[PDB]
Amino acid sequence: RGKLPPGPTPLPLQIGIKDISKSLTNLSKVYGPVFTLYFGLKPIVVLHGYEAVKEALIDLGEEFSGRGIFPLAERANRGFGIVFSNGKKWKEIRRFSLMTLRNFGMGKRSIEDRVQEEARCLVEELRKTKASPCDPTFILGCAPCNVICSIIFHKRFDYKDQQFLNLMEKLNENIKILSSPWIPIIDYFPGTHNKLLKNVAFMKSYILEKVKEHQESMDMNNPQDFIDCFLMKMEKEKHNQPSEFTIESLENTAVDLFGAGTETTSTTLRYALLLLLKHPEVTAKVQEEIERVIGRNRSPCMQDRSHMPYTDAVVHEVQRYIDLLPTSLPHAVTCDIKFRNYLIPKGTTILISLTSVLHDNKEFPNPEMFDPHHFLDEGGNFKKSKYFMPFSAGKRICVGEALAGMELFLFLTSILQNFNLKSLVDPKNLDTTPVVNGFASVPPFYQLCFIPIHH
Ligand code: HEM
Ligand SMILES: C[C@H](C(=O)O)c1ccc(-c2ccccc2)c(F)c1
Repeated sequence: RGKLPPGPTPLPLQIGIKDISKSLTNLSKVYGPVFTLYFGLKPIVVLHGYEAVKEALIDLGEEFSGRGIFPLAERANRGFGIVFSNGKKWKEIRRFSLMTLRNFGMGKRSIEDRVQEEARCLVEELRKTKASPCDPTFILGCAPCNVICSIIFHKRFDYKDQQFLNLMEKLNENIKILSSPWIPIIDYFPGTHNKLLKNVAFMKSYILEKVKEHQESMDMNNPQDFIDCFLMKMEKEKHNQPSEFTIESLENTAVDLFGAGTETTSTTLRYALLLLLKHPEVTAKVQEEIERVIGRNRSPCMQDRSHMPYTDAVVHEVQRYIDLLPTSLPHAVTCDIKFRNYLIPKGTTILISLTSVLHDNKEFPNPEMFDPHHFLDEGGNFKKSKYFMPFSAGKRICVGEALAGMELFLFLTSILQNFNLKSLVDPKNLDTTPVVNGFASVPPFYQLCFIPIHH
């Protein structure tokens, strides 16, 4: 009936995602690019190497577009948003969300507009540290969060506003819980499964409040944010019950956007500054390029990227090098499907090795080294690659891809346009080793001084 790929016999201190990825790569050398692992009677089919990831996620896109159940089901019922939903519900909600994020049905103000404003605020906030040692963790967190608040409720907060601090506190808690290391089984239980449930309840409740206020002034000719756009969809979906668009669904999708769009961006920003401190020659050329293409008066805009190949290679290289989500989020096949000499049954969990693609040693010689030239051709031009999959690939590719690319490019250039980065430790001694984490490559702690730029 099914015939899964071969693998090690069943069941294969604190172990992180990077350790797991390393294990998966070692296993691919034994069993090949496609293999099965079992954790109990639970089989997980692993895809390793670009060719197998492409053939599955891209060439059989639909069949591999399902979401893998995960280490639990969340009776909070997370399955009504985008991240953990499946089927028809996922299909319509993901589509709606993609298009709204691409400026459709959200008013005339652009997404870039919002990101440029936050960029300006991020710079002002960084000026407030008065060039004294700073751990940028918090400030780099507020920026991405505020862009999602602006897109979802049409509101951005001061980084000192309690409401805003509360949302981030809850998000950080859930993220730290969901990404705890393993030791067989996850590692969290103490008093946690309930904090996850409660914090989510709190967040949904906070959003529902905003939803209630939007319903008061809802106007079919004036949506200006994600909530208006969603409420206008429900409107058009009435007389066609049961719709996938409901208040429960709007709040869960809103919660997904916050969770998926805050920490990933924030961690990549923090990792980028750390790689910039570590490689002062790279930073200097980014600053040179910023200086000659944009100058220091006007704010950076997305059109500048095509004229700044070194900086574009640097942003790509940060994402490629750090391998933020080594195994993406788990997938599942949507029906029984023949894949090479195998027969995978509907619902089988599929684990993708993004590390195996981002760190392919033939596409990116010396893949373990940080090097902007992994994205530069032999003439120094920007070189795009089919192996650049930090956002994954296929039908489940990060719905926030465009938004995240804008945040990384605009925030990084804004920061480098206004400040020189000064590391306390001598770069040569600066340790860039990732801290153990269950789902993500996270950078170690560091501080730096944001010194108003000078020459
Ligand atoms: C540097 C930043 C980011 C990176 C590297 C990143 C990466 C990813 C990856 C690897 C996935 C899993 C894809 C899969 O299942 O195969 C994903 C999912 C997703 N991301 Fe992002 N992401 C980032 C930021 C964003 C932003 C800014 C948003 C907000 C709009 C966002 C929203 C989501 C959502 C909602 C999902 C789930 C999509 C689905 O299941 O269909 N992400 N992201
Ligand atoms: C807050 C919410 C939750 O279910 O707890 C939630 C929402 C989205 C993410 C998420 C994180 C990184 C990539 C894709 C999704 C997440 F880790 C947590």
